[PDB]
Amino acid sequence: PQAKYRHDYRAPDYQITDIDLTFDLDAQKTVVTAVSQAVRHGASDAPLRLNGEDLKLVSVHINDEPWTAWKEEEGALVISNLPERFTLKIINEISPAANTALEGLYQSGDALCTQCEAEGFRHITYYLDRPDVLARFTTKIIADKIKYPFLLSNGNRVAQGELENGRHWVQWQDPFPKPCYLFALVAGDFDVLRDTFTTRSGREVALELYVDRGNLDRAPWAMTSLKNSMKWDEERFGLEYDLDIYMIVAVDFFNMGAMENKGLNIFNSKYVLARTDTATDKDYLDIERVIGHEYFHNWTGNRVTCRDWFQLSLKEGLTVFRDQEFSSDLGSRAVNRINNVRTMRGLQFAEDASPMAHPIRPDMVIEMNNFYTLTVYEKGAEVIRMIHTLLGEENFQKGMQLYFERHDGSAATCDDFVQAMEDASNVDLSHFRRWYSQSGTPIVTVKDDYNPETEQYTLTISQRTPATPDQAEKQPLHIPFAIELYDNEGKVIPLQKGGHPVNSVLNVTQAEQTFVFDNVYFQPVPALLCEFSAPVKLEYKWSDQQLTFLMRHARNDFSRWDAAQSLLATYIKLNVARHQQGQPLSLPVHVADAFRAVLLDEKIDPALAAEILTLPSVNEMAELFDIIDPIAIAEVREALTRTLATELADELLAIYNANYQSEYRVEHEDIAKRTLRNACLRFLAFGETHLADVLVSKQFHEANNMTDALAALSAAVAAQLPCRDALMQEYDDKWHQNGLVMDKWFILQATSPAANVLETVRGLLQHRSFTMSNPNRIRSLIGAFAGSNPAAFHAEDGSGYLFLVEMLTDLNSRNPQVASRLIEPLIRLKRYDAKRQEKMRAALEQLKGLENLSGDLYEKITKALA
Ligand code: NA
Ligand code: NA
Ligand code: NA
Ligand code: NA
Ligand SMILES: [Zn+2]
Repeated sequence: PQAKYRHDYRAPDYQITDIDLTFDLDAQKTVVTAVSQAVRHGASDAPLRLNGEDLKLVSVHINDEPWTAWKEEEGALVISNLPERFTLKIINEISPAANTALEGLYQSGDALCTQCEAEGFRHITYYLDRPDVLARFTTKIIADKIKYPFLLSNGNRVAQGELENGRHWVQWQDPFPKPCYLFALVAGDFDVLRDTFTTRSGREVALELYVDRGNLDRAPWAMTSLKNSMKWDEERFGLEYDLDIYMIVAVDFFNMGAMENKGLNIFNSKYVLARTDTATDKDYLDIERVIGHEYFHNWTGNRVTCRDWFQLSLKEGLTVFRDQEFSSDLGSRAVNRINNVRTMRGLQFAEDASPMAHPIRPDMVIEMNNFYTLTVYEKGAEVIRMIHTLLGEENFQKGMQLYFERHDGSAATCDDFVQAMEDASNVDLSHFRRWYSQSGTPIVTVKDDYNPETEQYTLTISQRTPATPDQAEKQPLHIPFAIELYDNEGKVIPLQKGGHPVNSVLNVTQAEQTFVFDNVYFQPVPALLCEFSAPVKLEYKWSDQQLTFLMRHARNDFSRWDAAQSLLATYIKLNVARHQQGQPLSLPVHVADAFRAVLLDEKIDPALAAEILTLPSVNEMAELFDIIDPIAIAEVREALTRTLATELADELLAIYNANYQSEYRVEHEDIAKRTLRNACLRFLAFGETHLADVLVSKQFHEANNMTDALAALSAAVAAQLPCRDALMQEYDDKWHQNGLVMDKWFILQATSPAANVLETVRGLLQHRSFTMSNPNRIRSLIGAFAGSNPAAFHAEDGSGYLFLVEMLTDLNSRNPQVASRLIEPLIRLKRYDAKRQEKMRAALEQLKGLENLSGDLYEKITKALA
């Protein structure tokens, strides 16, 4: 498989303006007829190359004349000797039942449905399967009426008929030109939740949400979220929906989370179905997030699309920013910000330090499905948020407005987006662009000095981005660096210089730079990189007391949490070294004191309290070290949890009981009390054993919702309490016929601290509720083991590596996309010790050797083994 390069982009030799598809649907053999109106822009001797994969070509016509001047190559149909304008007709055959990779047209349970991003449309017919070719689609679908009563595609339903032999047909017309990655088709039998939304402007939009028969009771929260999404995009961005129907379909078998197909979103059902006894607060808020995300794509993705796949972040970074703003506006801004930063530092930093490291705009791709990443998405969003930080909200919106004005109806580039923001705002983003072309995490170093003679405070800030496997050259970035300075009573000291105030977002543009501030009437405590103003690692020599000060006094809740993280980091690193030398936890008293203070602070927002009392994950902790000792990390996390549970036992139990709520609401104040409560429970599970087993058992049984029942079940697993096995059997017994609920249980099983966890996970491959045919199940069991049980995945004997190789040997042939997702923990070998590398290297070489090795895996394996 050969790599493609962004610098090689060039405009297509042909365009397609309109395509009329007829599908004669059957799960064994589907016949596709595709009539495309085409135009040659290039030279007469340039043939038309149509992408296609796994199609059985039946016929080729040009202006109705059967065509003799064409050849099939690997992945293409190359057609010669064409006129300047003409009607291409292709008839071909495909086979949804065979399609286990879940790419193109395929079978989800009894339904048929599509996935065309990034390059799945070429698995349905021969086409210009590149997102700078935009066309007007009409889609005619013919099928068995009993099997497939509902026949859906993008746009509006314009025609319909009955046929002989119990068949019927429906036709759809989507008036907006689109690249083919945005095509969808769905056939099957569903319950439908129908409702409507009226835009600011008076357009009445039919909303229709399709779910498997029996599941209508778990649809209204999605429906409600869609309406909140539409309303918010109006209020915040001035954007209204542009069609008359908005369809969403929930399918069980889906590689991604969900898909923004124009007017017909297809969703993994984990991001639609909720009921208080099946779904946690996290689930409700994730459904809100993803619904919004796909809805926001209607403009930042669909009405403006990507010129080529190297511009993926132009829609995803931006659309992620939008979902984060949505979720933040409607909920707790601070809790969303905190969580998003945990994700950035805890997972994405890891990716930017891996052999898969890339810029948010990649320069080289082998399999474009490997580039739907933490970097492109999350770091992408942080890049958008930096622009926002530099422009302020008003100029940002002006920029948005210019972007649409210039590019509505076409495919654009990341550079285009940046130029609109610059032009609209008059802020120079030349240097800022480097964020799009450079990979890796910059490290910002801050040294400071107070001068009491002159009442001045000097920050000396420097930056470097270490080399990455992909890029030997790095240069300084335009890094927006937000500060606040606190006096000894916790009041903010006005930033100023030479009698004029200074903006608190510093422009750190050079390798090294000094900032001087006047009228600093007291030696300040700084808050640095406020609200994570740039996606960088901060290096500053805090005292413990500067940090607890900030936890007490900082104006922004994020800063208070962030300070706690820095306080902990220090002692997480201490104790990992202590573990390695056979020593127990050490923790100064004043650290535990700081967390007592949080627990008992009467005025603190419980949303914040809960995050501060949520210890960094094992993945977050791992970014504190160049070489990860996954066993030491896991053990220290536990031991820190044990130590705090004992120091703070009385406090924890009190706060636990005080936040009891008899009523369940999906409401932001209730969620926060409940999140704090369950944080308290977690520590208590690691306390006196009998009281632990009682509290946890009790909650499991008394819970009137899944948030509380799972918090308890999860504590029972994590602390290994006597009630564990019995509680896990109750859950299995009650929930085994429900896959999305069981995923929760598989995740617990996979992430268990128990010594025989791998043996359990292997057996669970035969569990009644598991199946290798479903991505959600694969990920909940196998992926969670590999990815979220590092202590066991990295058992010193190599059993984890071997397990994953076995599973990947399957998935490489069955579903390469899920395979590539699952390989990721193996690609990180250079962060582990030599003996572990050698085993992981060997595992990777074994995979490299597989017969039909997928391009999805090849790209990652070869990068890892360089
Ligand atoms: Na076109
Ligand atoms: Na808010
Ligand atoms: Na200093
Ligand atoms: Na990590
Ligand atoms: Zn997206």
